Amino acid sequence: MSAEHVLTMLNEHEVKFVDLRFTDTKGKEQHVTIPAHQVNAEFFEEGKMFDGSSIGGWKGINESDMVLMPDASTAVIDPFFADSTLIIRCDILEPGTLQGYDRDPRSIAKRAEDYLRSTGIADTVLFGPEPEFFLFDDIRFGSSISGSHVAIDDAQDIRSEMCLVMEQMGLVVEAHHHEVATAGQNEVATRFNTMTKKADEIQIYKYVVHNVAHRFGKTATFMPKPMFGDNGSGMHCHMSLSKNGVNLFAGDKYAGLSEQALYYIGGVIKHAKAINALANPTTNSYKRLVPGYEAPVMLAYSARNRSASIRIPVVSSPKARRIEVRFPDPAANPYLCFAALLMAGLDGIKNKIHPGEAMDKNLYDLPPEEAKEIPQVAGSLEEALNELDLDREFLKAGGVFTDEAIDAYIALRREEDDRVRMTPHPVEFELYYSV
Amino acid sequence: MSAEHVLTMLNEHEVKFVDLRFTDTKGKEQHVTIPAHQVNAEFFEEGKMFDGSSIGGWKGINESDMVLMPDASTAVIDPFFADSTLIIRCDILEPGTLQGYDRDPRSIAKRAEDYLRSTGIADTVLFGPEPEFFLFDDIRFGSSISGSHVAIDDAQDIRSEMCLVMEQMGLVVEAHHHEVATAGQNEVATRFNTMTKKADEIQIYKYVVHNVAHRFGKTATFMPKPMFGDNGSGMHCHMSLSKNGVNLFAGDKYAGLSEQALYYIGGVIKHAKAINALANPTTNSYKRLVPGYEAPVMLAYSARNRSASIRIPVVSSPKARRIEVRFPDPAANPYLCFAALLMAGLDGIKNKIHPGEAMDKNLYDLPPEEAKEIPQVAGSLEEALNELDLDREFLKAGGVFTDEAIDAYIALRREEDDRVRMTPHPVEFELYYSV
Amino acid sequence: MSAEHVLTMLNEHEVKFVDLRFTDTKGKEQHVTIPAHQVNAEFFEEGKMFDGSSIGGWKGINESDMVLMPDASTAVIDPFFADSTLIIRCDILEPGTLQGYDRDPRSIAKRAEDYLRSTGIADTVLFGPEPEFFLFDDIRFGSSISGSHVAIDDAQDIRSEMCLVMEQMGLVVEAHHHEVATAGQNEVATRFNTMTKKADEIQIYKYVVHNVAHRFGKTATFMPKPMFGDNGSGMHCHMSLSKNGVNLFAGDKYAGLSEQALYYIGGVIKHAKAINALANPTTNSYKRLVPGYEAPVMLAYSARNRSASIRIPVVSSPKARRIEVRFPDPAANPYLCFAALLMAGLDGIKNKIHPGEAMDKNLYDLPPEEAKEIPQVAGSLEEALNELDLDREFLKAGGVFTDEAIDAYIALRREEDDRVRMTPHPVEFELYYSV
Amino acid sequence: MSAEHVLTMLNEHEVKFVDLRFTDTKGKEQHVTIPAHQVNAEFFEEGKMFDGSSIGGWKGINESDMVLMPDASTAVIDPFFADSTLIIRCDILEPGTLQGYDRDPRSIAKRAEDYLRSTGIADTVLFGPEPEFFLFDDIRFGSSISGSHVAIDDAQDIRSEMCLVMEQMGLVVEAHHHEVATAGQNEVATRFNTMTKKADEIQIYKYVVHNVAHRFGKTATFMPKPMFGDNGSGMHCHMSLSKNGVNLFAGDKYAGLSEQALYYIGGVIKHAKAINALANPTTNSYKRLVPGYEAPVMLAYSARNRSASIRIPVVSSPKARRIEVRFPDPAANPYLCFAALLMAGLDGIKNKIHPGEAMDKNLYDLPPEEAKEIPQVAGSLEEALNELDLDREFLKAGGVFTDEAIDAYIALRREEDDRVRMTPHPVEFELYYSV
Ligand code: NI
Ligand code: NI
Ligand code: NI
Ligand code: NI
Ligand code: NI
Ligand code: NI
Repeated sequence: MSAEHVLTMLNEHEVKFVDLRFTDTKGKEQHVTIPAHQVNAEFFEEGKMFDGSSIGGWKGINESDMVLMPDASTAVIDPFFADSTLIIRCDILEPGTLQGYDRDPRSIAKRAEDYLRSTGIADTVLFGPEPEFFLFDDIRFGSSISGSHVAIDDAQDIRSEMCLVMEQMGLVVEAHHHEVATAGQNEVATRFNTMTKKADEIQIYKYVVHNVAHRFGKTATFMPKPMFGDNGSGMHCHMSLSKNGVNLFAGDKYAGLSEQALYYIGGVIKHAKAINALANPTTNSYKRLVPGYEAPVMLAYSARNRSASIRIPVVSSPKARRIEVRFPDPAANPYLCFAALLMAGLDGIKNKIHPGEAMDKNLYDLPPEEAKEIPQVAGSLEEALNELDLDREFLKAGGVFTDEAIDAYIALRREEDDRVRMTPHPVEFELYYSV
Repeated sequence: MSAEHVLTMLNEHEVKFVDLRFTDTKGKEQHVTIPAHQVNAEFFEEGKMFDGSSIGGWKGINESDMVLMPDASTAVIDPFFADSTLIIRCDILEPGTLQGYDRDPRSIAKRAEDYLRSTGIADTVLFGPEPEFFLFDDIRFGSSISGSHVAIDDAQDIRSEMCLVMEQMGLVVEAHHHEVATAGQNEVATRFNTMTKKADEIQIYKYVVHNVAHRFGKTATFMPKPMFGDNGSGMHCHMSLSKNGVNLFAGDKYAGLSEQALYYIGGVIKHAKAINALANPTTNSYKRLVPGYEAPVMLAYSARNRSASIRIPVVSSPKARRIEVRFPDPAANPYLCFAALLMAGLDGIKNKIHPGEAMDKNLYDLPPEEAKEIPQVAGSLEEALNELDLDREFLKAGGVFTDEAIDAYIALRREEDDRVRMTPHPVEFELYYSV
Repeated sequence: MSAEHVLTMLNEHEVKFVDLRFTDTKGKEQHVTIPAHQVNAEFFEEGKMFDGSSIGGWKGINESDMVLMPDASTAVIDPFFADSTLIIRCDILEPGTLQGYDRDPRSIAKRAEDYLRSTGIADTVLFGPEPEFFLFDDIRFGSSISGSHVAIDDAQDIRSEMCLVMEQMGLVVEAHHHEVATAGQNEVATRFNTMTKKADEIQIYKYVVHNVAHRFGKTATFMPKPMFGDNGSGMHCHMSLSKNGVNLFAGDKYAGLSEQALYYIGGVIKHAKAINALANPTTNSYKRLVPGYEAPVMLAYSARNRSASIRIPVVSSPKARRIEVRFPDPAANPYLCFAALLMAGLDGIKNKIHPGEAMDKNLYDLPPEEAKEIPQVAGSLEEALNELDLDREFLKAGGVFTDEAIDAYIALRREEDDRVRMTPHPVEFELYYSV
Repeated sequence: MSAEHVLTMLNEHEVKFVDLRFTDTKGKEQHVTIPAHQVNAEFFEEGKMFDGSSIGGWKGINESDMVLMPDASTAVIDPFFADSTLIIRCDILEPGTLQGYDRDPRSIAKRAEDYLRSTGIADTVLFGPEPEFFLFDDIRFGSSISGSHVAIDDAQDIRSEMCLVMEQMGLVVEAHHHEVATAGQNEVATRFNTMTKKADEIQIYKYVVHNVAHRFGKTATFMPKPMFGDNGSGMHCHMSLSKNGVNLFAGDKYAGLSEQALYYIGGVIKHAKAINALANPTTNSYKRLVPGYEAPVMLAYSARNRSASIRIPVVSSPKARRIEVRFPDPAANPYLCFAALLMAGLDGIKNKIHPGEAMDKNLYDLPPEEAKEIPQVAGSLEEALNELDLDREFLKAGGVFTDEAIDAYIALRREEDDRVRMTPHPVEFELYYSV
């Protein structure tokens, strides 16, 4: 899809505004709105000058402005704006060299895919994530200097009309798994795409979910553990690799899974805590990664066991042979999370890392001399951030991740880890006020 | 009715979503909604992969996913959904063998009917149940750690428009017995069908009742005893057996009832407590099965007496000669309840079990040496569950009920029996607080 | 599809009338309209008494009334009637024995399919015909005692809205081949079905075409040669045979065509003039079966040559391997034409009749010693009728065609052949008035 | 633009039909309409099987069916069809090799552009044509065996709404030159594109013009000389060549025109009669190519003279430096005409053919020894066809034009040349009836 069709869309729909959208390192979606008459054919080869004071690494204290370069293939009319608006996802570029910014998640995902095609291991990667959310009727939260409080108060029309709006915005939905045990938790299934296209689709997914919940007087949250004792929100990711139109993950070994797939799983397992720094970036994210029942915390693979973090779905077709990693949560930044998973898999393929043996029939039942032995995902955000700081190397292959970008990301996550670490919590008043 | 007509219905009505519905062992109705463009001709020969974490036996800790195979003959447009939806009832199948799941109520009902046709006793069975419900204006209930509470606050338009919606959804209604003594209690009469078709119709019946009551700002409940001292909600079941188009229950013996019918009643009477485990599955269900006036608790048959649990209606036609069992309540799972009743009757026919003699003129008036002698239905849910655990055999004939399915059902009922058993109740505060 | 769903359709659509439709031996579609309140559940097991004075064999001078037994699976709402009408196709049955009438085309097609399944050669037969029609702006014709005259005066909306109405009436359309050379001639392609279902679909096809052309102020005709020198209207028929879900026409011989398929072609070739009596039943039909260019008159098969009457389409799938016979015209009676083709093929399979050799590169170019040798289709309606009278045998196998039915059909065709034979024609005034 | 966006367009606009359009060798636009539900993702990688009995070379008497492969980037909603239709231009491919048909104009244009990029002379070619048409109020014509006749009877709303509909269909209009001298003649100016895109735009241009004229009760014709003595309809073509984003036609020689441009003009001049066979394909086309005033018949170039066929527009920008050839008429087939012009220019560039000297100040004033010397365009269709038959070579470079394709084109043009040659014309009755 080119720019000429975008101008044709502008004239066709009588678009008044164009909303240029990009993503922080935090994963939040930033936008600049320009009038539709400011969009010309030349606008797609210079972009728009932008002031980079966005939170995170973009708050670099030496530098000048950045460039918003739109991707014309991502244009879609916004369903929620009263004045007809055309949404375009943009990359952040350095104004001089006109190259992708080092601290841009979308540019990093594009670099990861380019490095994939460069190494010759595969031609493309297919990602299907399963982001789950919570729908609440109401919620009030706050934390002043004299205390804290939170209070959450828990239809088919909302779910169906979410699916309708998602299909308006170019997503191909194919199910909707409302859950009656742990009521409130929903998940819409969508079709697989490549890495950066699927990350853009996740951003659209969250936008639609939030706004449709708003219009029905509800509140949706992609927060990994919004509520005590009830099951948390996860985002399982199915990965496949394709070269010239055939799976590299289809083979003859365990559960019909190929040798390259086994090294992919080995690479994911080895770096899973550095990955956890990016796939599980919040402190809330580790209140659902606690050892127990149905918790994706054991770093091993099994088609049968459902305590293993890496699952191998059984499909009656060799053309659909993928691996599902289950520890990521929907609070991740899709670009950074997906790039981290891809680079871990590529480092596993490159170094012939063997995962080991399938943990078919060994759940959290605490085997006498195996519960401690099996690798686990990070236990807290500090541990994941420290392991990322130590294990930068697999992210730097091919120049996808800069040391400066990783440093800025880690500092930005730490300034929230510390705010959580130093406030006193009401459960500690319940337990330790008298003590 | 085939799949081609279902695709034609999709195109005709401009259906946007398809709602695939199945039933727990608890009897609750579960659903998965898929977009209408995901429904193709091939969809009716592979089904839809489903994650079986539903409550009950389906929470089996070894196993992988199940298959939702729709029954195209059960397709009906949903009247209550804003976005046009097509409801299809589905069976749960094991993905490999592609056979009916052992813990699936609908598959069990189908197996029971198949065993009926296999034994050669009859060709088909006709079930007509009479589920009664309560309409309330409002209700608030709850039970915290510091107490409990319940409060229930008690037109023709609602009843008539229920009947209209039921006839929209393929049900053939033929009466509506609002009751002025014990106000609030309603019942819609519908036409007889075979076992599994009638169970599907009961599920539609409950769905329509609940949602129509919702839209008028009321609350309907199929709970056997929602309110003290007032008469409880029952579900009387008329059974008939037909072979090549003639009743096997029509004859020349008592009240024009045939010998095969008498053995059917004998088999129902013998196993009536194992049946009670399935037809009366709640602890509330035994607050209406208390000995007294108009309580269907005496295990005997009579055309005249109305304290006998098994009634023989008098009909001026040999083509309508049935037996009515009156102890079941609308909280039963229609598939399991109907399969249990059919298998008890078939075991009575197979073993030539004679019921005995009609209790024509012997009510609850406590005869000097007969009140204790006459068999009674179970007195509590624990007694019924224990008798089911001991009397599995009649359910296992022909492989309809698996030991594993019965075990899972009993455990699932016990986890609620125990929750009821260990909470203190406000009437015990009224009676025993000072004591 | 059963009768209960038909009654549900009556109540759902608020149907006022039910139109029971059947087909003459001439192929014309007869109907009886009854009020919708005359349609009850019992109506589908006694039919409707009918006075059989219809033209053709049904005008039997001894006999009493016949029975219209509806096929509930053929119910469809009529798009053209102002008062909502439900169309149901009916069979004609003998009132006493309640068996299919011997002179009923639909009953004959059902008998042919039953004989197919009986012989064990195959399980089902798939027919796809390609009926072509002419759309004219106006036409006036007539023939009095003092002369004769005819005058024919030749958009996308009509074609598209024909396809829309055909898909309303249960047909699956998949193309529309308007033709610019020989303007006026159209053809809608539809999906393959079994014999009698496809014949019912051809009747619906003609009904829709005629009425949609009426509403746009046009005139459509399925007449094999309505206009001089311009190409005539044909109805090519693709046949396939399936047993347990696999083609019997897929193999390894010429053009990937199986041995059973070769005997099918041999049987069609041997009896092609007796077939022509039924597939080409009009005298007009032999003004397009004249030897020349693109005329399907040579009784031979070839994947490449297009002067052969039997074509073998090349398809990049073994699951679609069929034979196309091209001599039939849309004036045929679909039931009788299809039954004749099926029985010729079955007699070829039964007697191991070998077709011979493919005529790949031999068109009408008149080879020195082959133009006379190759078998041809009948040259006139009298020749075809005489060959049918002599070659009854292949039609009588399994009792599908009665001698009495064939005799009545031949007499009914002859009374029109003779009317054409004895009137003087204006071209004979042009040629012979002075002579 | 890809296929996925086309399916999204199908769902978005609620498209009912898809109209697949291709072009004869005569230039006429053929179409096949399929229902929108027949269009799936796989439809864009197999196409649609088509019966190639179209007039011209496609009427090849040996061959089987062809394949319609749609170009998803050419999808546009049809403004004139009542039932929402999506137009897609298709290529004709050989079913086996799945390569472009040799007798397909669009495939030939694609081959010409591919050969352009292959030779390395330039990277792309920009064509801007100026097709002129006549708007008439009414017209009646005919030619029977007893005579002939023609009668033509000659607003801003029509022109403006033509421009509106053209911009609906993706064309970028930028003027509308209604002409008051020679009333009736119109021309819409549009923006330059590459060869095959501009040819598709010419087909859309003609479609819009014809249908908009229809709806206002007018008749538009792109016929080079519809009316006596009044100026004829032409189609001037501006050519430019670009390599890596810069004109090769911009330089320092005559009128700021580069050396490569001069060889391009030389090549066009040398082969201009073989070109005339394709750019001026009708016999009417040579009633406007008669020597005289403002007739583009002198084969020479000049920025000032307007009797030269090749003009060099003066533009105040080196980025817009093109050559305009003025002899082509709108009855040409855009693909074949443009491919012929491009190949003549490429043969001129390849062979260093020098055009000669500019004919700045030498009009048709008949110089004493120059009127005969200067090369002229063909004087009749027979002369142009003969010169094409003799001068095939420049068209065959790179395999763009097959000998078989050229032969079929020439035969197809001759069968119309001969029909014109052998009928007697009313002006010959005016001149020679008494003589
Ligand atoms: Ni998952
Ligand atoms: Ni229906
Ligand atoms: Ni009752
Ligand atoms: Ni054909
Ligand atoms: Ni678009
Ligand atoms: Ni010009």
